[PDB]
Amino acid sequence: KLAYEKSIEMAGNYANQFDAQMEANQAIARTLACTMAEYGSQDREEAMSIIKRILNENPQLIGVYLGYEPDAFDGRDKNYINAPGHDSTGRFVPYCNKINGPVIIEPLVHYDSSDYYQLPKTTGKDTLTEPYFYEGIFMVSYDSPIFKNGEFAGIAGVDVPLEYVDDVASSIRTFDTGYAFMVSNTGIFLSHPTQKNWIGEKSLSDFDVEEIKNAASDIREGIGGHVEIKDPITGKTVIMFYEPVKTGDFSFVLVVPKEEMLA
Repeated sequence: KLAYEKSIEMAGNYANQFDAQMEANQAIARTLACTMAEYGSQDREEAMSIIKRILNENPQLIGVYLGYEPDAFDGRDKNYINAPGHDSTGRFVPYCNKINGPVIIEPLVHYDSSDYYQLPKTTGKDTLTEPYFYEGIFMVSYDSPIFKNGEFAGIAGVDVPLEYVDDVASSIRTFDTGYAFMVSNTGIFLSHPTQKNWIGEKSLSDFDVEEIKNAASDIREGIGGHVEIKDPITGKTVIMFYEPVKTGDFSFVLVVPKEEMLA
């Protein structure tokens, strides 16, 4: 059936549309990490200038940062203890951001425990966190390991607000009243056209509906597909088509009332 196939192709089309800017943001952190891996100039002020320029030239970013292991940037952490942009370790951990409006540089917090630093350190791979809120801002973080001498020295990262995802996805309309939304890898809503309190707060895995649990399981694995869900209350049936977003195995979901696709 052609209506189903068109729906599958449309869900994939949108998934790749969303993936494109994600691949760009991933490349910005990765290119910064490769560059820092070679930076023997070991100049903290200049490196702070570099991540500030990257933030200013990329309005889709809200933070750009570097985070280093002890003495791994310049062997001189002891000369920067509680300096501007630094915490009591002296580690080079500048977080150049506009989370609160103006551009400021302050030290990263929780780098010893949080996924944005710990996952690239443990996996040695470019990482995309699940979405989260930070000081009021819904976002994900792309982080790439800096390898110097063959060894993990730190990370380069960018933080990406996700309000735009709701702005774009919650405007899609298909057939008569079909709609769309995006989810993260663990099935957390990045958008919803009417339930704004679910954004960043509820997962597909939270629904007591066998089919939705199954879609969520496919999404976690980066698998595309569709499920049919009959509502015992309205009798009405919808098909949820979900297609993977290559970067992070997020997923784009189109929800189509079945009668409308048969109409």
